[PDB]
Amino acid sequence: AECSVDIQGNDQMQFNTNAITVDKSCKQFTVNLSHPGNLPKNVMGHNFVLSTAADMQGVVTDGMASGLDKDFLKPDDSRVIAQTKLIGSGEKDSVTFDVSKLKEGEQFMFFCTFPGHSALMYGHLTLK
Ligand SMILES: [Cu+2]
Repeated sequence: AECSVDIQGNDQMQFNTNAITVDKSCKQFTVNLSHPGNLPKNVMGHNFVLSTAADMQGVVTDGMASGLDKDFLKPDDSRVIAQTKLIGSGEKDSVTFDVSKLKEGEQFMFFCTFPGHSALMYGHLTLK
């Protein structure tokens, strides 16, 4: 766990954390998502989605439009820096992405795009 983090989305519509810190010195970064709840993907599905803070509202809105079968994410959305699959209870999914896509002057935000969830399920990711 030098260039990774483990993150859980649960039945209470929260991520375990609201802040991720990525070490400047990292080549790649991995986010390992799991769902320690009991609810299935339709009731309480979570993904881990990374964009700039300005792109977050568009990513969420177009995601909802996109529907459950597409993991509530617009296909091929260039705003998304990193994404997992949408997961339900007992599932897990990781994503690895290049630190270079963390462009030097940006503010970054992570969030779930399952409808409604981003009200609580969001945080900041900072390259440090
Ligand atoms: Cu969620």
